[PDB]
Amino acid sequence: YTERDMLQKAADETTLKNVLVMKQAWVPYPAYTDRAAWDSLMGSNKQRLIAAGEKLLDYKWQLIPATAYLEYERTGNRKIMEVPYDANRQALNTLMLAELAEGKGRFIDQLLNGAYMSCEMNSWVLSAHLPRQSSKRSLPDFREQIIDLGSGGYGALMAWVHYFFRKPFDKINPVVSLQMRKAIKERILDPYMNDDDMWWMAFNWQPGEIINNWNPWCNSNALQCFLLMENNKDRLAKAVYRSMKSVDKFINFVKSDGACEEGTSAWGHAAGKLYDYLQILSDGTGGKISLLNEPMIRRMGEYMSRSYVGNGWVVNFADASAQGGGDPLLIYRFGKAVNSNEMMHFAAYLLNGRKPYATMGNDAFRSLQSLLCCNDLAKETPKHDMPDVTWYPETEFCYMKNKNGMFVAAKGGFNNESHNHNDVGTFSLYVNTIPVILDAGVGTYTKQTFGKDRYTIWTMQSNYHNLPMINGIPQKYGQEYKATNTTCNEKKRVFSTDIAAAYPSEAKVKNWIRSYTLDDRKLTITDSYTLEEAVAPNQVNFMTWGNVTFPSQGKIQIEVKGQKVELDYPTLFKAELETIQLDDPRLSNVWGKEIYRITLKTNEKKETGNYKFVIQQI
Amino acid sequence: TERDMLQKAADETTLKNVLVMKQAWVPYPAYTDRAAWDSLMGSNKQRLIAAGEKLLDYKWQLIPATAYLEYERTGNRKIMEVPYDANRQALNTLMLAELAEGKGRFIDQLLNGAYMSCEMNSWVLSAHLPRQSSKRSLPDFREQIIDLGSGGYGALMAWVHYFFRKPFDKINPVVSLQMRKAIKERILDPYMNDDDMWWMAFNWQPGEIINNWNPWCNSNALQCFLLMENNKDRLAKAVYRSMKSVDKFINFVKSDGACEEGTSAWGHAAGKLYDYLQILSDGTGGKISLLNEPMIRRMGEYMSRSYVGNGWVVNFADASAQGGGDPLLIYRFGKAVNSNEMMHFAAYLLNGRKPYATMGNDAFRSLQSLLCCNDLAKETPKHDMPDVTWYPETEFCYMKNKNGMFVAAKGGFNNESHNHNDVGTFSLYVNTIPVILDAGVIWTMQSNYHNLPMINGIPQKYGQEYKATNTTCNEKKRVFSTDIAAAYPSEAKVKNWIRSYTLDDRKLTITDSYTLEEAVAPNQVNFMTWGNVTFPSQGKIQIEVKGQKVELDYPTLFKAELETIQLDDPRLSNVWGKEIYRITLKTNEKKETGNYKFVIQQI
Ligand SMILES: CC(=O)N[C@@H]1[C@@H](O[C@@H]2O[C@H](C(=O)O)[C@@H](O[C@@H]3O[C@H](CO)[C@@H](O)[C@H](O)[C@H]3NC(C)=O)[C@H](O)[C@H]2O)[C@H](O)[C@@H](CO)O[C@H]1O
Ligand SMILES: CC(=O)N[C@@H]1[C@@H](O[C@@H]2O[C@H](C(=O)O)[C@@H](O[C@@H]3O[C@H](CO)[C@@H](O)[C@H](O)[C@H]3NC(C)=O)[C@H](O)[C@H]2O)[C@H](O)[C@@H](CO)O[C@H]1O
Ligand SMILES: [Zn+2]
Ligand SMILES: [Zn+2]
Repeated sequence: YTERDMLQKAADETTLKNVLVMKQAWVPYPAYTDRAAWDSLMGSNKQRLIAAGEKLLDYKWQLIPATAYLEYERTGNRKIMEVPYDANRQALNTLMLAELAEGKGRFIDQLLNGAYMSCEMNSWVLSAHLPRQSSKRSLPDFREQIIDLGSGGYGALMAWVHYFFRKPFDKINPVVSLQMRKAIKERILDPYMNDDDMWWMAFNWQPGEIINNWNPWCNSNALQCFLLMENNKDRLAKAVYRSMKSVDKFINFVKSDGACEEGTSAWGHAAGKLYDYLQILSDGTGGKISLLNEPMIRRMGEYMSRSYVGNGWVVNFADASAQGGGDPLLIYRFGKAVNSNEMMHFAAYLLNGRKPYATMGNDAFRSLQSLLCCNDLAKETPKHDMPDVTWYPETEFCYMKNKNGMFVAAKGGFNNESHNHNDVGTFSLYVNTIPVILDAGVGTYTKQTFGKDRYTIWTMQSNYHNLPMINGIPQKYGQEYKATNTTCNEKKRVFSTDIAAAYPSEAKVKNWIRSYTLDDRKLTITDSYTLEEAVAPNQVNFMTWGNVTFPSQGKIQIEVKGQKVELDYPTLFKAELETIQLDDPRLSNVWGKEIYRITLKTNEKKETGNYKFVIQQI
Repeated sequence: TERDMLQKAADETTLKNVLVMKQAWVPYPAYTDRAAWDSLMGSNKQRLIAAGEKLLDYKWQLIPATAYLEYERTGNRKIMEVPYDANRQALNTLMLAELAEGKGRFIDQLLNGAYMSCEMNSWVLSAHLPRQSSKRSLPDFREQIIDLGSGGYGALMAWVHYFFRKPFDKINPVVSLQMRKAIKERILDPYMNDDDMWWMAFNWQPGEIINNWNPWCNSNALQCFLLMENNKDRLAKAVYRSMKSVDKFINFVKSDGACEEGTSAWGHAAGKLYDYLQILSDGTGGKISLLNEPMIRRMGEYMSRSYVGNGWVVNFADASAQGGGDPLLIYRFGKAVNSNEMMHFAAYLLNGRKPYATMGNDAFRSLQSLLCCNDLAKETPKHDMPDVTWYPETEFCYMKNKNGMFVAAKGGFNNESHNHNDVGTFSLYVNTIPVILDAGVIWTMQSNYHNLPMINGIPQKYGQEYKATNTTCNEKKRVFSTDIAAAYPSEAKVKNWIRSYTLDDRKLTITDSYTLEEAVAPNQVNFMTWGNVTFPSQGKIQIEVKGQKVELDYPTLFKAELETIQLDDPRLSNVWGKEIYRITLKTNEKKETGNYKFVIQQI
């Protein structure tokens, strides 16, 4: 945690008040009545959105019964409540887009229905999140509102519906818009202003506690609501400045190098929601309060590009899937905002030759913003170019590639990272995007997943990462079990780190240097060690999949998904192949039926020594 | 008439001394007393459980804003009322099922229904919401009024709260809390704070209507107060308010007890006055009770007297010739006012079926039906009643003989409730079957299509002052007589026209005796009938219908013709079938003074 306070340094409440844009004059979309401008903006989205709206003309708004909320306490079931809720929010979002597209009033009745139904609900908070209320129950309490992920998005959607359709709504019956204003005030504006203690706001934050994607996600939704619904400038400045102080906590907490250490699967709602917040803040201040030019924000956006190997494969240190992806439209908008050509070309690449269409779902801001970017994203040339080395020195992630299709990810770090695996010093090797030396990634949660016994799960253990068992001992969990002297020579493509301190006293190791050198054709892996005492033989493990063969002593071949490599290992080792049948669908959906651990074992025992391994395409 | 019977029975102070607090007046066993519920329920138990089981997966129906808006757009009420009524019925059924079973199986659905109900902005019907300040058909969260629906919804919610607060609170206490707030905001507060709801009849003046809304809404509000208001001073004030309001209704209806709207309104007019008085009695430990007042007994007995048989009822004004009643209600009302006639009549209406719990959406009637079942099941069925019933202010007269003829006749005035221009008309039934009929619920409103003359060829005119004079009934002779002359306009040029009905053991004699100012155009006399109508000879008409056979003898100066009336309106064709007839009697004769005799007998 670093006190950068970038937003507070850019403006105080007095500065803010002088630059806030009132009366929603900041809104970038045409007036609902401006049919020609909607037709130009919409392009080929028009007919698609209209057709999606037509499918909802007889949509029956779904009631959520008390028992669906109660079921969270009874069994932990979330989906019983979330499925009808999300169906409603998606319908309302789609109807908004359809009515903007067509402008004939055909969807207005259903928009009005959705809005009115939404006001009658006691709360927009998810059943799993309601237990943070005073009563600690999973059922709404009509006397109290909190804000969660769902309710903020629900609120923002309602605010946009209100903004676009207030006039046709009031023609039908002005009480609808009136109740919408009341609902948004009670469920977003007031709780946001009056309750300093919502955990995601991080006003009470201290070391040890978590700040995560909830912070920019909830702040960006609240910010939209205020900018759309709060017409008192004094009240608006106070709310906006509060949001700036809150989001500063998030910016202060993440690393300046821009690596999202949970991995790419959170990126869209972490860095991507920080982007949304900053765009919204910029729009609301006529561009005068903008961090979109800050290099750290660009690095946070570019992490999604650098970490995306290809064909759905992503770098997956820690408890993260080896499969991933992104919203190309979001990535494009983020890229353009921070002037990252790399991100803009990457977004075009991720389209996979699809034409960009409006983002549907239930996120009103991203749906509307997707309309603005489509035409430009459509013209963008697809390319996934990046430097041969990306070095995140604080997070200690290192990506290194060559022009013949090898991509190596390596890490230093410490065994108390977010979603930690005991993996200090590990590497992953991809060949033409295909994992060849892999990192197994994320399994289904069990009771053992959190707490002592986390490290009894094989996916979390150094034993099942691309690492040694020093004197036969694996790495230990803990903040102080860490890399030392981690370096990256960007020009030579050499990553090096001393992993000795990631192992417990029983490992009896003074130093162990693990280094990776990538040349134009091969990856050289070296170990260089000094032990206090030679207790037991070292073991070295590699994780892989596909078709594994052993043509001769010192040689392994791996053939997987059209790629083929040879791994040369010291002949002092006896190589065995362990089959890991994958019962857990979260794993088998990525890797198929089984993966392998290659074990390299020896009878040797010495206080010093070194190993070289070489991997090349064949 | 200022009877003010409730205000005479107590003021606010004496009421406060006899009010029963803490719901100790409730006549039903505690939810947790399984054995007492099993005894009370009897054979209702298995049936109510099965009805609950059918609702275990019932999806509570949302009412969209457009359903309320549709009332303004097109006048459509059912688009809103059908899901609303389905919800209310489900909730009432689930209550009864859970009382019946007591295993907790229906509690989750009861809780769901109650919670859903609190989330609705209003319990008022779309057709009734336009009496709010804004005059719109959509709920406005800023204001609550009370209508028929909302009062019943409120009372149901109050009973659900009363029976199931403890198991609800075990699950989550916020449900019962919100129910208490909802009933306070939608029933208790508006009732006390708004003097201007039309049905309350505070500030009534001549010309305005007080109808079934008054006792119906007051009975529902009264239940909510008795169940939900535990402050004694607040309770007394609300209950006394209800007494003043219902006095307005009691003051407005005729003391003879006839419901001029007919047997179909009876259940929610007189029947809701009964409900109110039962509830008030129960809530004051029997100390404030009008159930012993003769007028209340007469109001109850109207339902028995007006029911001819086999679904056929007397149907003056805009009312159906087919009707009936809730036997369980009739029994309870009868027992409360000590009407042996009503009790036996209720058992008769069962038609040999066993009485079961009343379902629907009226919690009070459902619960009360459970109390009376075993007793009604032991009741012996009979429909006995006097040969003559005479309602002298309403001017309705029923007369029967031992050979199965039943005649209904009326005086009145052409501005009665749901008026037909029918001053002086009659209806004849034979072994319960209509033979000279009143078409019921526009040609159906015209004297032209009632059993009446067209004087100098002119029909009756609509209006308050178009009325009978000198209406008499000789109860012993079975003679009804009235002068209908003033029900006709000036151009009818009639000084007097006496229409009289004499029923003896064998025949109905109908007479017309008239004096005209001037003979302008021939009189015409009409009769309405159905079935198989023939004309065997001059002066004779034969009517054969549903197994009955009569002859109508008429003066030979008339030429009789049969006019077919095709009934395309299903509300009429579902009663009478595809067509009915008007017999017209026409003549060339014209005289200033004359008389006609008509005789109807079975052959
Ligand atoms: C129940 C609870 O409070 N859990 C806390 C954690 O929050 C969870 O974070 C998830 C996340 O951001 O991945 C949330 O998942 C996301 O939910 C939204 C709204 O329904 C949806 O749009 C996304 O698709 C979805 N993403 C998924 C599943 O990947 C989840 O709602 C939420 O409960 C919280 O992060 C941690 C902080 O330490 O504490 C838990 O107690
Ligand atoms: C629209 C309006 O305000 N109409 C006023 C009349 O009220 C109607 O009275 C009807 C009645 O008492 O018969 C009501 O019908 C009954 O409605 C209840 C509740 O929903 C239902 O349980 C009954 O079964 C039903 N009866 C039927 C169908 O026969 C109706 O809801 C109500 O609108 C009012 O009496 C007159 C008096 O002058 O004024 C009208 O404006
Ligand atoms: Zn791992
Ligand atoms: Zn009639």
